[PDB]
Amino acid sequence: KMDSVPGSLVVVGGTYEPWLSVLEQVGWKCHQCADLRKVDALLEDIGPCIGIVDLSHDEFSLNGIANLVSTHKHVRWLAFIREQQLSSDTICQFIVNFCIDFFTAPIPDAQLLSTIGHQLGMLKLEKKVWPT
Repeated sequence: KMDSVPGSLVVVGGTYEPWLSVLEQVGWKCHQCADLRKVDALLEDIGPCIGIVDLSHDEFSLNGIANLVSTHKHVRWLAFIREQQLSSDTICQFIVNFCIDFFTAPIPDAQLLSTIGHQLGMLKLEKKVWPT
């Protein structure tokens, strides 16, 4: 027993990231923004979802992100990063403390879909208890 129909994902992340299209092609509703006040609101009505935080451009104050990710403990957060940032202790600490997985830029479709897809089970238990 497992889940495979794609759901919704919020991408706290500026710049078009190519991987986004591979999810939209397979059925994901891909909410996206670079402004955080809107994602906090959107995430309040969306409820539980997959969240991908783009840290791969010195584009967001990783202060502003982790405040968001902190506020929404029941989103399944994945980190997107450049391979180079695996060398950064600060980045590895954020991922390990606030995300459940990560992936880097050139990645095959099947790996990417499997990494998101593997959160669909959890995403259902999050929803069972969301009326908290």
